[PDB]
Amino acid sequence: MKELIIVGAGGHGNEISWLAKRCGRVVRGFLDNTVEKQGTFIRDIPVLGTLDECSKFTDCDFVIAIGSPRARKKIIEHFFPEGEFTFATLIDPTATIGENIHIEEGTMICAGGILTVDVKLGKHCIVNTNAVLSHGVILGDYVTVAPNASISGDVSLGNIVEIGANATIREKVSVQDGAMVGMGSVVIRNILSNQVVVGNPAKLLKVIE
Amino acid sequence: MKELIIVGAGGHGNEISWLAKRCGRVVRGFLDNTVEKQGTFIRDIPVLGTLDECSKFTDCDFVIAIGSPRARKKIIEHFFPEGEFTFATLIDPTATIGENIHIEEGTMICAGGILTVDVKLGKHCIVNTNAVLSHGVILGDYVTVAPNASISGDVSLGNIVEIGANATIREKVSVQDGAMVGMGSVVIRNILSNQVVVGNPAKLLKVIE
Amino acid sequence: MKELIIVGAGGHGNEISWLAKRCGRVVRGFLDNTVEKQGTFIRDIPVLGTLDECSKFTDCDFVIAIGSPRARKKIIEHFFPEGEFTFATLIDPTATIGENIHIEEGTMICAGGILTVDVKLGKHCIVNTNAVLSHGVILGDYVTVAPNASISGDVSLGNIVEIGANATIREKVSVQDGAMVGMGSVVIRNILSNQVVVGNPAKLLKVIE
Ligand SMILES: Cc1cn([C@H]2C[C@H](O)[C@@H](COP(=O)(O)OP(=O)(O)O[C@H]3O[C@H](C)[C@@H](N)[C@H](O)[C@H]3O)O2)c(=O)[nH]c1=O
Ligand SMILES: Cc1cn([C@H]2C[C@H](O)[C@@H](COP(=O)(O)OP(=O)(O)O[C@H]3O[C@H](C)[C@@H](N)[C@H](O)[C@H]3O)O2)c(=O)[nH]c1=O
Ligand SMILES: Cc1cn([C@H]2C[C@H](O)[C@@H](COP(=O)(O)OP(=O)(O)O[C@H]3O[C@H](C)[C@@H](N)[C@H](O)[C@H]3O)O2)c(=O)[nH]c1=O
Ligand code: NA
Ligand code: NA
Repeated sequence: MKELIIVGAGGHGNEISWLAKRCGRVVRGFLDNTVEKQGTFIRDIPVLGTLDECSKFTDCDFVIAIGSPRARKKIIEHFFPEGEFTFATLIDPTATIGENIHIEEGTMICAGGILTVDVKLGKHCIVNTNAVLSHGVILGDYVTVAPNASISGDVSLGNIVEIGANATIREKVSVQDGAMVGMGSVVIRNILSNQVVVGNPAKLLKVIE
Repeated sequence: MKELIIVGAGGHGNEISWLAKRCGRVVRGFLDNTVEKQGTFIRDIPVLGTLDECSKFTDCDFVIAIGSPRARKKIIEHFFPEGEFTFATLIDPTATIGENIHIEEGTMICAGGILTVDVKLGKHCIVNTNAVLSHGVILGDYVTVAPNASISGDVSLGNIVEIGANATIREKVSVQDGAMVGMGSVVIRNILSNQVVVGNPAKLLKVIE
Repeated sequence: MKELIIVGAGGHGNEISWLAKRCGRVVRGFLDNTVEKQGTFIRDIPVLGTLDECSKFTDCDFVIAIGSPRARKKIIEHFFPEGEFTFATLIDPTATIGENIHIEEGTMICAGGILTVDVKLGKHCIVNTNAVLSHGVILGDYVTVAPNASISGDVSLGNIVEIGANATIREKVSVQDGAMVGMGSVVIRNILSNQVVVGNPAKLLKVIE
């Protein structure tokens, strides 16, 4: 396999370097814009430079190990023009990937995650630790599912959606592009574009855009 | 082992055909009453006919792969007279079954489920994806536990109880026959027969019968 | 390895004797102060006597298999003077222990638990069934994390903290010594010493001391 460059040397890049190692990948290093992180390491893996150095590593696969959906879209659209770069798909050895699971490139499926049957993910998705996607779930591009999220059958998550940790989504709910479900929310109604919903039962807090 | 007939070719029958395959079972097909599903398939497994065709497959094990507790009881009582048919017990290879676990026939224990010690399940139970039943939990017949439910020590769930996804039940709580706990509920008090409770903390919504 | 003495022959001692067996340990027996439990067994393992008999088993490792943080501290401080006894560290074979995980003695990591990277636990901690501790989480001494708890990145749990089942803690939250988070709580703010918080969103209920 190609060596891997991890974009983002924060909390998620920390866990994704761990994921990559468990997947048998060689991680060349991180790219990160943080001044203070230049010349630093996570567990023997160096921060190589800033994101505009990505063109020096076209031989590598990339992954954008940043939780914020909009951050991953912003980075892909600025630094990663269509067809110039390749992206890894990282699936933890302890994740369960069932039948007729379709996952597009750049996606991270973390330890203990379960995708049962007929689940479709777009590009640069995250399914974090111990989250569950039941039958017929569809994710767009740049979706973040946090640890322990409970995504019931036939839920649709649009592009740049974020589902917070240990939230629960009723079967057949649709969540439109750019929405955010707060950690622990219990969602029993469809969510409209860019809405932030929180609580039990989930209620509209604000729009994020 | 006997070949398997799955009653119900919906979302749960989809996941239970997956479970059966992972358990090394040969699935003969589904029975389903849906007109539009006659002559259809899930992943090479045909819908063979309607439920009244069950008498043509007495050579097979059956499982009732329908989430609603009352649906499974209704189907067993109409179509499956005592002692005429055999039922499979399906335990995902990634489920954890500990010590002194007693599971009666027709039960489905799904991927990532954990039953620790001294857990007793009656007939035709479901313990769905990544749910946990702690020490001394007792389930009656036709109990449905949804994905990620958190059933603490010494909880008692009566017959035809349903616990919604990622709900949490305090230790030593009793839930009487036919009750329903909504998804995400946090249950800290005993629940009476046929009560529907929802929320954090769970409150009585209505009676289901 | 040394044989093991389990202090506490209740629900948690039941599950920890199971854990010990799965870890390939020989359990000599339980110590328990309950009159009615003298001469009793859990799955072939006897209650040997009361806690003041611990000095007859200095050849053994001990574990304090009692959920209440304050109970474990009380027992260690009364019966287990510094340097007289050794404590087991029990990690279920199905727990995931990642990289740069530091766990001090007496700790129990239960089935399906996940500790990702840079997690630090003090002495006599519990991480129960299917709980998740994300990057940079720090636990003090005598912390109890209940089943399915969702402890996000960089959370700090002080000494004698208890996090209830399937609760969710926002990243970078600090919980000071002796606090309690109720089952199912959704914690988005720092918690002060000995505070009990419950609900979604978590609110102060009372002080425990
Ligand atoms: C948006 C953006 C970010 N970065 C860098 C800055 C930081 O070093 C890094 C982001 O690190 P961070 O720790 O602030 O955030 P993340 O690594 O995304 O972590 C977040 O999501 C995870 C899923 C959670 N587990 C964490 O608790 C949460 O803080 O990415 C860039 O280099 N360029 C960018 O354009
Ligand atoms: C009650 C009843 C049902 N059926 C058939 C009709 C349908 O094709 C099938 C039921 O399919 P369905 O998708 O409507 O429902 P289920 O397959 O039970 O799925 C439900 O529970 C699961 C645990 C959840 N994961 C799903 O999100 C939820 O929709 O069973 C029969 O053939 N006869 C019956 O008597
Ligand atoms: C405080 C104290 C207790 N004990 C004994 C008495 C009991 O037999 C035993 C405690 O048993 P118990 O069942 O009351 O409690 P625990 O074994 O701690 O169980 C509790 O925490 C677990 C994590 C949960 N899964 C259970 O649902 C919850 O009840 O310890 C002693 O022998 N000495 C002590 O000083
Ligand atoms: Na799990
Ligand atoms: Na949960």
